[PDB]
Amino acid sequence: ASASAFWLEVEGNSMTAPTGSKPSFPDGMLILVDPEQAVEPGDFCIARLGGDEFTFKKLIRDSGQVFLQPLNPQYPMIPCNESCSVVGKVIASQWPEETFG
Amino acid sequence: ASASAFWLEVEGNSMTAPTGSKPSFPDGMLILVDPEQAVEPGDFCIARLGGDEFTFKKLIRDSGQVFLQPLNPQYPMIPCNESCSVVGKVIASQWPEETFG
Amino acid sequence: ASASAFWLEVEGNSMTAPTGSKPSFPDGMLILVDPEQAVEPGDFCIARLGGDEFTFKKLIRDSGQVFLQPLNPQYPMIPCNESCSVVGKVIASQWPEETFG
Amino acid sequence: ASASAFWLEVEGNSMTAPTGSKPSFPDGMLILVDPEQAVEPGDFCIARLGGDEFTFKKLIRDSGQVFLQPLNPQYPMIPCNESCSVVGKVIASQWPEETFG
Repeated sequence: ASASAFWLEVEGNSMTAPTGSKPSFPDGMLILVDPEQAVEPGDFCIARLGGDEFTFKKLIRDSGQVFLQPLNPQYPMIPCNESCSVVGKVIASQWPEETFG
Repeated sequence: ASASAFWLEVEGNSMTAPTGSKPSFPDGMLILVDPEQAVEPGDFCIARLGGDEFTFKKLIRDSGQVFLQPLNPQYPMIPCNESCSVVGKVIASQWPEETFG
Repeated sequence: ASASAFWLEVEGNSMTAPTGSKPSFPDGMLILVDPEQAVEPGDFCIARLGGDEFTFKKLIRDSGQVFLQPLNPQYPMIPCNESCSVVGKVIASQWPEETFG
Repeated sequence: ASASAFWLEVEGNSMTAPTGSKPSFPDGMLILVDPEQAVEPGDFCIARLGGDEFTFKKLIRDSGQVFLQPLNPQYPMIPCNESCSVVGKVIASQWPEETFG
């Protein structure tokens, strides 16, 4: 983790995998984002979309095209082209301490 | 966390909560178990059953009895009676680093 | 594979995992069943239920109880007690040759 | 299968068909690719794209053009034009033995 890494809290159910699937990042978990670490296909990342909004997804590539893939099958895949940029690689994830008291 | 605390890998879907529920510990996650920390009602824990096997559940009380409750409604709750002992309180949970490449 | 092993064809969608999950055994695949190989928790198997009907599921154990678990979240888990018996361990699975012509 | 044929692991959900469809090649499956067997329309294959990267798709023809079609409707079809070459026909597919413990 570089000096640029920062923690974010997962929002929504787009990265919550179906029961029996892994990994899975339910709403409420914390994820560590590191801007200084490259994101390769298969890695989890934070990406910046058209409206400059941040999104937490898995970066994948198929037939030469890059997409932002959610772990929740009910959510759509997002083409990652010119208007999209990678903010950082997700390198860690844990439940906050408070979860256990 | 005491020096006796140890990490364990979650196996199975018994502690995977319904999408949207908080918290959830899907198969593959790691949990930190501290034998030296008391387990109060509502706390998560590891329990030792009569078959020298273990179970990761939430400890609850009902009708003057102790029960081990799964976060997944499809799994049955078990009475933590005589032949069942608390191993330790779960005090942390995170995805193993290998999860992120 | 012992001399007792035999092939079966997967029927139905109960062992078809959600998109993005693995393993998965869609209707139409072939599975190799070996009666002479023990089935341990976590293994795939063929079990014989009350009406003596065969079922292909994952054998699991939680809190001391055995269950037959389907990979398809929409299907129910089945308690595996006295009336249920393990026929054989599933040791291989492939698409039939005809699938590719 | 010729001596040039080789096994490859399926990566991604692009060839995972909708539940109930036949066939389907979910992430984690192995496919046997034979460079010495011609790929006819309707056959599955491996293709080499302009980015020295590969793609596992079904080869189809349309409007006098060749296309690589994914079994998962959420992934886009790609024209197999000039800069795209067929590597070999997929002639077999199975789960790796490690899948069964």
